Amino acid sequence: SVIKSDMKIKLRMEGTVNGHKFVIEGEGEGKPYEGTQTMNLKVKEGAPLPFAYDILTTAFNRVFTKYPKDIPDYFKQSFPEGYSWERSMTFEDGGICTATSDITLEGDCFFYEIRFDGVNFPPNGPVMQKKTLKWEPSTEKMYVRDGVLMGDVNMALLLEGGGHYRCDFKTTYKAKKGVQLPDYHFVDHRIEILSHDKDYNNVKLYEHAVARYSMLPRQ
Amino acid sequence: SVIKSDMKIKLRMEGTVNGHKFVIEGEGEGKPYEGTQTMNLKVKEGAPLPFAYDILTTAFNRVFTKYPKDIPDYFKQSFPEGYSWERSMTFEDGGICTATSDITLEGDCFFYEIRFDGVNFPPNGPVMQKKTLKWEPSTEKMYVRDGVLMGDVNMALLLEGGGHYRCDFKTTYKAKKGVQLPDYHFVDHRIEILSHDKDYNNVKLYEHAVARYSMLPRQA
Amino acid sequence: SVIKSDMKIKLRMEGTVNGHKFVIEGEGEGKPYEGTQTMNLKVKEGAPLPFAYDILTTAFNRVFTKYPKDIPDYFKQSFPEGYSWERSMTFEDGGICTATSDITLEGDCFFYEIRFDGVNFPPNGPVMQKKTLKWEPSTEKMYVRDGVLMGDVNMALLLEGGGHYRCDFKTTYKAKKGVQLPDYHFVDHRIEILSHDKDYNNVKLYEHAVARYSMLPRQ
Amino acid sequence: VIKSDMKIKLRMEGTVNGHKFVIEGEGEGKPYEGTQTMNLKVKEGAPLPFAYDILTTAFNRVFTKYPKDIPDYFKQSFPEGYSWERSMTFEDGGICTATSDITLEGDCFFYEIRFDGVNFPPNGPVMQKKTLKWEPSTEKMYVRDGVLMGDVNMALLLEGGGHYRCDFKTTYKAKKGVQLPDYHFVDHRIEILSHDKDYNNVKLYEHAVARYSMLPRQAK
Repeated sequence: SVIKSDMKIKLRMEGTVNGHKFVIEGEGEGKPYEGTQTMNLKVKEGAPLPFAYDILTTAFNRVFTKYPKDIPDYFKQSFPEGYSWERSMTFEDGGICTATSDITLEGDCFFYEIRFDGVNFPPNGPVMQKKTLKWEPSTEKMYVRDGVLMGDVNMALLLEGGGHYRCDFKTTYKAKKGVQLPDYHFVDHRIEILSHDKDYNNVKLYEHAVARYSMLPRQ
Repeated sequence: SVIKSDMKIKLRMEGTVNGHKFVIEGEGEGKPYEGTQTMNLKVKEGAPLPFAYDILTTAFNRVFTKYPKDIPDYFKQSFPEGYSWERSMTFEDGGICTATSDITLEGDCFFYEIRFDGVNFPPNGPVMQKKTLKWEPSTEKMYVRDGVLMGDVNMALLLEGGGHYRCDFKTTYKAKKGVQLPDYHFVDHRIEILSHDKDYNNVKLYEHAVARYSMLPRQA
Repeated sequence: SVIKSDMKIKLRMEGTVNGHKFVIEGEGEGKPYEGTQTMNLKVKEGAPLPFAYDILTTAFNRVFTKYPKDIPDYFKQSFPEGYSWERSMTFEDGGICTATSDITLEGDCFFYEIRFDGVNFPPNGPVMQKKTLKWEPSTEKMYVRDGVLMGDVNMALLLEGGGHYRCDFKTTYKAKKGVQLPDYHFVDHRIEILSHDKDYNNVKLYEHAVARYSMLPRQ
Repeated sequence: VIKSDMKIKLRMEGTVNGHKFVIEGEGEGKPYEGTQTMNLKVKEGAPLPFAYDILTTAFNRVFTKYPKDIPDYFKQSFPEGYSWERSMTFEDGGICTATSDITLEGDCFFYEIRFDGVNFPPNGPVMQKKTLKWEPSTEKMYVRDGVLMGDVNMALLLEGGGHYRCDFKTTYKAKKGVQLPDYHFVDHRIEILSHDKDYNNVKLYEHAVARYSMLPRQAK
């Protein structure tokens, strides 16, 4: 397989949030079969970012998901040709983001080319006022729709003070070659900022993801 | 506790779907601490129902959820006084349902007083054409909001001929007395029609639900 | 026709908002061809209502719409058999209402059988805190879908101390007999409470509605 | 600085279902009559694989006839100008975001536009180019958090008949203090006047007029 136990990552994101332009570059590595990955991210343009960094972090690759043998792995099967994804993020206060990513593989290194755009965030809301602490862990529901893979996930940002701020993700994952399609299943996630400097010009980011069916038996 | 290991259930649902009125009564039982329950449901008015029975089934009580000791159990704590819930169901093709339930307890038996209303289902869609097979198992996200408990769940009906039909649930669960509130957590579900007669006048329904935190370890 | 220049109205609404049960009865009259109507409403059960009365008022009949001769009038054509409607009301803070009505005619009097249910209104929001002043006038977009008539309208409640609270309506209108279907068009509305008592146990309600095409010429 | 006749240039860069493109435009209009025309040319990404109509409302509320009794947020904002941000939520799950920065030099506006569309179904009307036009519309304008919001229920007329719905939410952001209007309406009619194969060249027109409801107030 072209997907090895250890792989490197490189990425570039260009984007806008409430009209503010930025560029972030990243480098990292992970373990595709263990479903883990870590990245170091640097703001190259647009510093200091005027919005909560957490809204970007899920845009920074389901290759890094532990898949059981009894669920076809849409993402690992897509290589060497790779895949792209498209996502909407609908926040409960009217903010909306779109993001797209093209994921290629060269040697032992994945390359992500990412575009991110966020509009209509209230100026005194938790995103523009940087009141978020983290995303909660989540469970994404994966299902085939019109020959490609969809994932929907109810996400929540934990806020300063302990409340939550909700966002609904819908992502379409699109292999560049025919791959064996999976039945309805779940991907559990936990994404975490491990460290950052004052204005998030430098961030270390981690994610762990594991695919499964329901653990509750039938009938 | 007032919540025993084995409990009975009765219910009455009155509702409408695309203007069609119906009444369903139920009797069943469950195991609150195992998170399991079974119900037998009878259509009393509105037969034969002209829509997919599956849309009703999640309206037919989070008391029946296995809660680990390290997550406060909002539902069991609420008794004897009990609790109510309110729910919206937003389907991907424009259909919307509202449902409400008042859950009371007398001796070993719960009563659910349920109202269900669905509007704007496309006439050739899978609900009005009875093309649903089941709900998939799910994971509901539970969190406190304005002093009460909210659950959001991405639901999916498996369709005849394959494919899924999506619905987003938002539920507010409202205890009738002060209880210890939980942190953010998950409830995994699997709801199943075990058996039915041809027009779904008689249905046997089962649900299993278990609460948890994420099993993925924290690295930060 | 059976629809005269002056008609009477009687109604009963049964409903729940945030679990609170109520019944309201109404009697009024209107001028179908002018598109105007007035009703007196009385809370019979559930007084004093603990939520903004404004959320109910649009559930208290498009027969009362002035239709120009060059737009088929879906509603007037449906009588004497009549029509039913179904509506969702999606508020910007998560509140959702469903409403249904069956509209019949006996002699000179319409009868409306209404069901109304509202869920998930935030306890400190403008509906549960009774901070609404009125609905703004509106323009509903009418179009055929699956052989019946659909209406979508962006609605807004003007609030105390300023600002607006948004709600999106989707209504399906279903004639009990076949009628000539209209092309895409608009219904302009203005709904107003003319008077009320302290707790809104008694309310006098008015609406004016007029159908049109766009007034802007093609090129 | 806003004259009876003004010119326009623009550049849009964007993506729809992952497909990148660039379009440039030049046109002119009459700010006080609320009319404008532009000629648009695809510079990158030809042939566009999606319905051109989804782009056309991104290609300036300066071109709106405002009556004297409604403050004109857009014309007041110059010379400094304004930006806007928009979401377009289609009924089949497609979502677009768009942003534009509008500047003025001499007699000529420049629009710098970004447009991104995601999650359009592959056999839907957008990816299958099944749209004929947008219907005329009425946008609801209201102040929110010191800037002007507009919400509009939009509909694409389809080949064969029927409509495909999209809801727009736009935030209009002046770069200086301006007199804020009360709640009001902007009526629109946007039309492609001509185009060549694959819409490499398009002539686009819009007419827009602001108003209050002319249904008279009855309440004291």
